Amino acid sequence: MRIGHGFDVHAFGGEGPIIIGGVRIPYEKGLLAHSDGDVALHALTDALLGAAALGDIGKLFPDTDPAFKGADSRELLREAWRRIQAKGYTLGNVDVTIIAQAPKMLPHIPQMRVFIAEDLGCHMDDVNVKATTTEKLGFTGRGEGIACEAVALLIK
Amino acid sequence: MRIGHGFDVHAFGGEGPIIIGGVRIPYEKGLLAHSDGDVALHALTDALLGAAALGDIGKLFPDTDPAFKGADSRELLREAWRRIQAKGYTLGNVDVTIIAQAPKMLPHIPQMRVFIAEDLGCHMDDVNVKATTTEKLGFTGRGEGIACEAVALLIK
Amino acid sequence: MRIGHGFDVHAFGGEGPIIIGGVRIPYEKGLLAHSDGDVALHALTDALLGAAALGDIGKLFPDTDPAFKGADSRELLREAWRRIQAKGYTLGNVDVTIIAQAPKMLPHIPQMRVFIAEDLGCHMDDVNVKATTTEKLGFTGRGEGIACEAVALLIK
Ligand SMILES: Nc1ccn([C@@H]2O[C@H](COP(=O)(O)O)[C@@H](O)[C@H]2O)c(=O)n1
Ligand SMILES: Nc1ccn([C@@H]2O[C@H](COP(=O)(O)O)[C@@H](O)[C@H]2O)c(=O)n1
Ligand SMILES: Nc1ccn([C@@H]2O[C@H](COP(=O)(O)O)[C@@H](O)[C@H]2O)c(=O)n1
Ligand SMILES: C[C@@]1(CO)OP(=O)(O)OP(=O)(O)OC[C@H]1O
Ligand SMILES: C[C@@]1(CO)OP(=O)(O)OP(=O)(O)OC[C@H]1O
Ligand SMILES: C[C@@]1(CO)OP(=O)(O)OP(=O)(O)OC[C@H]1O
Ligand SMILES: [Mn+2]
Ligand SMILES: [Mn+2]
Ligand SMILES: [Mn+2]
Repeated sequence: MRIGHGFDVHAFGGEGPIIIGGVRIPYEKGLLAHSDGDVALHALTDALLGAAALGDIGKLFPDTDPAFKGADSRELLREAWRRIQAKGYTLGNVDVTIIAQAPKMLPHIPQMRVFIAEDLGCHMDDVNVKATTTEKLGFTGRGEGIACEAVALLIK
Repeated sequence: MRIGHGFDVHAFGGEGPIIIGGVRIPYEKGLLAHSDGDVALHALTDALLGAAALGDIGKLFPDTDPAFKGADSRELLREAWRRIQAKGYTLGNVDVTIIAQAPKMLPHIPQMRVFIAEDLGCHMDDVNVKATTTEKLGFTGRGEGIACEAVALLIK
Repeated sequence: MRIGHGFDVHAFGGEGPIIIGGVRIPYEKGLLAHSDGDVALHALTDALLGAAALGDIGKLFPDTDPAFKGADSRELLREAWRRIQAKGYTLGNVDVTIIAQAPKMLPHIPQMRVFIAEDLGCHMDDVNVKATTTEKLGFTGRGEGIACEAVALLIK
């Protein structure tokens, strides 16, 4: 009986590789972020965290209080999940939506699903990921950055 | 126990008429798309499809594999729905949110609801549609395109 | 068994103070709107209203039909809620997501939660609020306006 929503973006810049949903995808530009700018996992975390009312992943700091920072989005997701289960919550299902003009996400979706399903400890049927463009409109339309929205559903 | 989320946009261009939620709305510009750029139904489909974990409407191709393409958003929605029920899923409720500076959506909402309620086979009380502008900000603020977000809830 | 989604934005302009989630936050610019441009509550209302299928807060008019207009977002939220309960609906949980480059929302979240929890009559554990930026991208990236997304979950 708990719904959750997350949103997140990151601007392009830097050298090559970008990481999304935990997968390393080839691309001319890279993603600027304090950590691996995995917008997919950040949005997913915020969603999960939002449903359990623990307030975004930002509560997990950019203060790098000797514990969390210097850690990829995957570790933060597992950590946040560990705290959510602590409040006796169990995963119902999650849906992620990546918004980018490029690169093509479709081929990497399955592997993303494998990762998320591992970190949240569940089967892949409980996690869905899709991608969409903004038809060359917006900061996404241009290759300025990538955005991602995620909804989550937890059970008690 | 299944939540779903969808997002979708389309840029303006072309002659007159635009189609949204299945309704033909008068407007100076038109919507550029491979098929009738019905952002409302596409977002709705992705949402429904996301909850049943079948990965966006794009999995239904733009490869036009002799079967699906040359078909309006309404047919795709009914098809996707047919496949979702196949996995023993039944509709709970859906909410659509259209983001456009113009034209005015409010008057066409009721008819949109009729269409969606037909295609998904349910009563109108299980489908809600609303509209909002971006106060002349963004590619939506300008008359560059229309975007739409949709959430869905399926039951087993 | 009812999900709901809301979205809303407002452009900057005017003198000082902005109101978000019912809290008065210090800021160089202000928010242009027919009423206190509380994007957080508007998105929240639309969400709640969407789940009960009553079609956005705009159905509550900008026609100022002697009843509603000249009223802050807080009164509209309580009113909309009063009508939702009328249809025998009860609150399950809600999650809000504020998208702004500035000002910093994090410190005001707790108080926002207090307000929402009062207006909807429930405990704070049933209401979550978070904030995020667009890394200086988009009309939000620039200080052009503030946007906000909200999901809601109602029970019968
Ligand atoms: N307007 C904003 C935007 C983001 N934030 C906060 O800063 C943190 C990280 O924001 P970003 O994800 O945008 O970098 C979060 O904890 C969030 O609550 C804020 O307090 N006010
Ligand atoms: N960055 C992106 C954006 C869209 N896509 C894919 O292309 C298809 C259609 O995208 P559009 O709706 O943006 O036209 C979808 O199946 C989607 O998964 C992608 O693989 N990578
Ligand atoms: N394209 C649009 C955008 C908003 N609207 C309507 O106008 C009202 C308020 O819109 P804003 O929140 O964007 O100011 C709502 O009731 C909404 O349904 C519309 O009818 N068509
Ligand atoms: C650790 C954080 C904050 O520094 O990494 P970030 O790269 O900056 O990404 P962010 O979008 O800001 O989301 C919050 C955190 O993941
Ligand atoms: C058939 C598709 C893909 O060609 O039609 P499109 O018009 O292109 O619209 P789209 O947003 O890309 O959503 C996917 C499909 O509906
Ligand atoms: C009363 C309304 C409509 O005038 O106030 P607004 O300030 O204009 O804000 P809005 O975004 O348009 O949301 C609808 C209503 O809250
Ligand atoms: Mn991020
Ligand atoms: Mn589309
Ligand atoms: Mn508003």
